[PDB]
Amino acid sequence: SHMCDAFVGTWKLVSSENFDDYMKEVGVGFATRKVAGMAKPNMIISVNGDVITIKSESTFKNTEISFILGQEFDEVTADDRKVKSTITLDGGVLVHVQKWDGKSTTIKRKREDDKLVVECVMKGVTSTRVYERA
Ligand SMILES: Clc1ccc2nc(N3CCCCC3)c(-c3nnn[nH]3)c(-c3ccccc3)c2c1
Repeated sequence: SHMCDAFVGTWKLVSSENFDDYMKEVGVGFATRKVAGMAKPNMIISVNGDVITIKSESTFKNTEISFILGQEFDEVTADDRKVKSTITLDGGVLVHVQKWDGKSTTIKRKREDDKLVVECVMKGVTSTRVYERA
């Protein structure tokens, strides 16, 4: 009931920092990094009962995940990794862990002022992506 109210909406990328390095750390190859790094995706978040859906729509790739908090699921990432993901709420932050091939990355989505701030970490490399209402 009302868990993710402040996340619901259509969010357009307005700034990105260190995403190319993050992608390199994750194992994305050169051509994909270049093309993905140009894109300005829309992240569309909705809730129906306990089910949260997060879609990303872009010129490069479109992605979609639906999930229940705390319940592991299969995910195909934009770079075509086949991962096992779990998303929880921790102190009002959506925390998304992706596991594949013995590796792990954590993605946090936070509401800060009128923005949605997304921090992606792979080992020592952190990237920040800022999205505003579309
Ligand atoms: Cl190659 C590659 C590798 C990993 C990626 N992870 C992303 N996420 C950042 C937002 C939180 C979830 C993770 C995103 C993304 N999704 N929505 N906005 N950026 C992309 C991506 C998708 C479409 C167009 C450009 C970039 C992406 C691309």
